Amino acid sequence: LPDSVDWREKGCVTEVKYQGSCGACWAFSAVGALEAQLKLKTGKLVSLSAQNLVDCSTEKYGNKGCNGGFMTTAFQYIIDNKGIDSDASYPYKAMDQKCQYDSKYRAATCSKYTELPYGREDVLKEAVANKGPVSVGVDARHPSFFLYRSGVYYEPSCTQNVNHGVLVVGYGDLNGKEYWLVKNSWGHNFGEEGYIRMARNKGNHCGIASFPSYPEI
Ligand SMILES: CN1CCC(C#N)(NC(=O)[C@H](CC2CCCCC2)NC(=O)N2CCOCC2)CC1
Repeated sequence: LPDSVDWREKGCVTEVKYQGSCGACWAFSAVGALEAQLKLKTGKLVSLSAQNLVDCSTEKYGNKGCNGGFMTTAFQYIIDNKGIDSDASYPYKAMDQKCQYDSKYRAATCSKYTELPYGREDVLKEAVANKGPVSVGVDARHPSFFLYRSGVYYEPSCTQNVNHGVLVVGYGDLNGKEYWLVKNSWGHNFGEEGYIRMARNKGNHCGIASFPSYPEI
């Protein structure tokens, strides 16, 4: 496997989004993963509608809109729905709204999704290198997470009790510290222009490899 990977260099990652006061991290994680696959398949980079997931992938998928959701069930909704609209056609409002999906605005489809084995960072590395960005959950509740600015994030108080859905778009090594390149959805003001490098191969730090999954088209 390559020593390092960064899907941004392959034009497979869209601009960092700002979820605001709506707990839609799961939706942004899911669309980010599908966006890479869409780019890989069609050659076109297109932001997908996180709002579409918030408003439509709901109760039936065990999701709660602005109150939380799952990337895997969001993927299944896209499969069941036979599509997901573009962000431009169905903009993000950081609120729970009535489902307004319209296939006339469909920008991607999903045929299946895969959940990686729990806590295996080597398997996660293989997937990020060979398949594309991977949706994951991390423990982002520690004060240090919000204040991250640079370097490689390592928090002794971190746990494998994850609460925040984000996207791994790469991995590598910085000054002797291996890391996972993570795309957050708290806008460009957070961390390194919206990204955070989180410790890799450090005992599944913050649960980053606890619940990984990626869709396919
Ligand atoms: C509790 N609050 C809700 C929104 C948030 C995001 N944004 N997190 C979530 O949506 C997380 C993401 C999930 C990804 C997969 C591994 C486990 C975590 N989910 C989540 O909080 N719920 C609670 C409601 O029932 C559905 C799941 C931040 C924390």
